[PDB]
Amino acid sequence: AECKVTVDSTDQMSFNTKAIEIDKSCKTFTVELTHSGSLPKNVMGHNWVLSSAADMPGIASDGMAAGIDKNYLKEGDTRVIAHTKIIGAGEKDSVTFDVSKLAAGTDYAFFCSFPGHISMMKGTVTVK
Ligand SMILES: [Cu+2]
Repeated sequence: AECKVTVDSTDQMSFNTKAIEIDKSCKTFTVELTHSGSLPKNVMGHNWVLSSAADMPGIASDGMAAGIDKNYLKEGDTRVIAHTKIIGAGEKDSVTFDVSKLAAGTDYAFFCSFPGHISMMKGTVTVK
């Protein structure tokens, strides 16, 4: 529970947290994403994507065009540090990543890249 967090995403297009803090001693960290509700992934699907705050607009605009089978992220996009797949209600997915990819000086963010969700579904990730 030091190096893992669970974030829920809902039928009301929200994540249940706005800020995730990763302790510096973790070597790898896991984010587990759940989706309470009843709506299918092509109506209200959600993923969790991590990048520098500066790259977030570019990933989201390109991802919307990639389609649901590419999890609304451009294939092999080098700006994405880590991501889950798009999940619908009653499903779940995790992603584990190397904490030393998060370097000193830069500001990081998480968001959902499903079309239209980023206005409400985003926040900050800080290593502490
Ligand atoms: Cu979403």
